[PDB]
Amino acid sequence: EEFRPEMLQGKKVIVTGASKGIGREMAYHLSKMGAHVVLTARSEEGLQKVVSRCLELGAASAHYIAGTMEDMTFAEQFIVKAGKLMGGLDMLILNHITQTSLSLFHDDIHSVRRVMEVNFLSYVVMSTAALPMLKQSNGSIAVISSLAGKVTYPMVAPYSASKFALDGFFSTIRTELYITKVNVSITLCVLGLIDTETAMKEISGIINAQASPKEECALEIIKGTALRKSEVYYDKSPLTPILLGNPGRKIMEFFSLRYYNKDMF
Amino acid sequence: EFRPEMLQGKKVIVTGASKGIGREMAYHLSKMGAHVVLTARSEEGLQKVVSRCLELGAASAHYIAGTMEDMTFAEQFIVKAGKLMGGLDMLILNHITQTSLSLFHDDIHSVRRVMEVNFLSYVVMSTAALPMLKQSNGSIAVISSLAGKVTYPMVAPYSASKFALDGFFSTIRTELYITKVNVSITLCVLGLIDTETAMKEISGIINAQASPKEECALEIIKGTALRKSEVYYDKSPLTPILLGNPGRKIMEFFSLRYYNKDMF
Ligand SMILES: NC(=O)C1=CN([C@@H]2O[C@H](COP(=O)(O)OP(=O)(O)OC[C@H]3O[C@@H](n4cnc5c(N)ncnc54)[C@H](OP(=O)(O)O)[C@@H]3O)[C@@H](O)[C@H]2O)C=CC1
Ligand SMILES: NC(=O)C1=CN([C@@H]2O[C@H](COP(=O)(O)OP(=O)(O)OC[C@H]3O[C@@H](n4cnc5c(N)ncnc54)[C@H](OP(=O)(O)O)[C@@H]3O)[C@@H](O)[C@H]2O)C=CC1
Ligand SMILES: COc1ccccc1[C@@H]1N(c2cccc(S(C)(=O)=O)c2)C(=O)C1(C)C
Ligand SMILES: COc1ccccc1[C@@H]1N(c2cccc(S(C)(=O)=O)c2)C(=O)C1(C)C
Repeated sequence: EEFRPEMLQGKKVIVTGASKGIGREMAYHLSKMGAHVVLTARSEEGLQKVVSRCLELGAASAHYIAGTMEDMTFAEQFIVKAGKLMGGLDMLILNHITQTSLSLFHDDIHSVRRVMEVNFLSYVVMSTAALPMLKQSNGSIAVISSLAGKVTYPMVAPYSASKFALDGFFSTIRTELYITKVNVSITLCVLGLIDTETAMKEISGIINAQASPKEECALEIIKGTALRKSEVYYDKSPLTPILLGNPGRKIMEFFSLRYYNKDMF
Repeated sequence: EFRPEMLQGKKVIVTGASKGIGREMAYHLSKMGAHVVLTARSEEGLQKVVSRCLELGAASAHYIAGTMEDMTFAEQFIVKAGKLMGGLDMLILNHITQTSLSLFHDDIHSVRRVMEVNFLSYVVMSTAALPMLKQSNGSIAVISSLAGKVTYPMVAPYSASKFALDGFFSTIRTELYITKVNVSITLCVLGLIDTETAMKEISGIINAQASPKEECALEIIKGTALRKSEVYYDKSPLTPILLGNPGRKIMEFFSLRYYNKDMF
């Protein structure tokens, strides 16, 4: 199977954290493809500027709804309004995250809660809210993760916890949808260091690593989701997907389905 | 090579000790002549286990009843327990919310509770306990599952939390290592265990052979004592091979050289 940019033409897409970074790039690529987009972030001004640009680039439609995704009530209402604006939903790109600084974890419990609320819990709310619309259209979900969601790094404990949680939850949901013959895809995008202004500011003085371009990154996510792939990998090193392949877990998960009573599906 | 003499006179906290694996760990530690402090919600349940612990030969045995849904309790529990024993050598994080096998359909409040009891309370307590573990060069046993390293259906919220534990506590281990803190973190990956809860809940759904809960408890204690990074325990002998994941260990080692050494 090969990606064609006509696959997203006319499709109704939602992009979280669309005001800047990879989300903003994803917004532009979808707009060039002639899709319907509803964007979100906290910054009202930031969204307005991106929505304007999306129209110029050639979006079928384009709207913004501003708010914080630490509010679960907002997260649920956002999906419902997004769906009302576009008349349905075809793709859900859960891309947003709460701010995190690189530091050794030290007596930082209220921060951990906040990270789980924004980086993980809201993802569950929005997927749950959006699922009925994605069932109706046989749609997709883009679950944007990290290398730190598969392997561990110092000075990023709460961030990893959340992204690991995303791998646990959405990999399970994916299987359930598959074994129950529900035609909705879930994509876990494992990303290496990307040259977004927030990331580069953060790794400054601490980490000495080469970043990858944010434009090309945004495109691969959109392609990977559109082609209904289980996982997508994006990193500078070509050794990454092989070292993060984990054939044992794949073997484990396949044979494990025989333990179950098929009557449950 | 482990010897049970090690744990004689040691000061161990065991969460979720009123039944299941935690109760069997409370018994084993008692047989080895340890000082235990046990905790669960059920007060009566803890009284029965503490009495049995004293019979079995515990250096001391106490309990503190309460829910780990509450983070205030979780924190105060460690301070109170630490005072009761006058120190802390080993922390066994074991408790979990009741799990039912079901295709995901829970609202956000159900999912939040799971993460608070299964994950968030583990972080609070570990954080709270750490100064004492630093003082005694102690250990932490974080009880995970195969559901924390692999995805099975009908257990989405459960997996989420166990994955979270790995993500979080693996990190803390490395941080403790690069900062030369002699406090060990053992992640115990367990397969199906013959507890009342597990066996009743898989009934009519999963046809699989369980492993004995008494041995399970011991292998957890042996690992944490010996300061292992991970303890694998499952019926199949192909399990620790399959869940080995050498690429991760390679990744994590080499990637330390990205960091500025002056940060530590
Ligand atoms: N860039 C990198 O080095 C890598 C990134 N990734 C992943 O890629 C994704 C995007 O990262 P990146 O683009 O760099 O992050 P950025 O900081 O560049 O952008 C994140 C977006 O999220 C929004 N946001 C921040 N806080 C909230 C919140 N409270 N509620 C709703 N939206 C919020 C921001 O807008 P606003 O502040 O106005 O609300 C912003 O548009 C993340 O999920 C990350 O985990 C993975 C590996 C590495
Ligand atoms: N049994 C199995 O097949 C498997 C078990 N495991 C792991 O082993 C560990 C123990 O499992 P197991 O012994 O079977 O579980 P059990 O249900 O048998 O025991 C759980 C313990 O935690 C306590 N508990 C339950 N809810 C709460 C809560 N809300 N707040 C505080 N305490 C609570 C219970 O006491 P009370 O209700 O009175 O509070 C009980 O003592 C878990 O971490 C589990 O993930 C891993 C793989 C397989
Ligand atoms: C060389 O790779 C790394 C080394 C140490 C730590 C982190 C990273 C990268 N990185 C990352 C870095 C800074 C900010 C953010 S952000 C915008 O999601 O908050 C994410 C990640 O994720 C990684 C793991 C891909
Ligand atoms: C053959 O093993 C399995 C197959 C599919 C799914 C799950 C399991 C087991 N399971 C488990 C099952 C029921 C109750 C609980 S409990 C007491 O922690 O709530 C835990 C686990 O964990 C496993 C993975 C060890």
